[PDB]
Amino acid sequence: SMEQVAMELRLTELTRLLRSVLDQLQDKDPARIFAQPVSLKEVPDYLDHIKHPMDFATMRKRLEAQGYKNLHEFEEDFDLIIDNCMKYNARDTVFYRAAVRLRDQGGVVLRQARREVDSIG
Ligand code: NA
Repeated sequence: SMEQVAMELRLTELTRLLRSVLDQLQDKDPARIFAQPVSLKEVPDYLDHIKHPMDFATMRKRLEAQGYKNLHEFEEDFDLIIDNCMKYNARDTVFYRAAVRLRDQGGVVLRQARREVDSIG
């Protein structure tokens, strides 16, 4: 059908919008603390602490696989990155501090992406 193509044209555009958004969020992590999943060889107990690990490369794989049906699902993943870090790491650590900053700085980016997704449909 033509209605399944028109969907795929939009999903593809949403994928294209969210790609831009992803790039901007990750620019707020110049230390690349959140770039890759937490190493299970280096932090073997990690899964005892964090049940849903998330990172930017894992969001990217999903994104290029058009796995985000909407902004909300994308935001959920971004929030996991931050919330996982803020649980696993104590307050006086470079990691916890890096998440606070990414949260604060990503907020502005997500604010505008909400309005753009509503605006463009
Ligand atoms: Na903690």
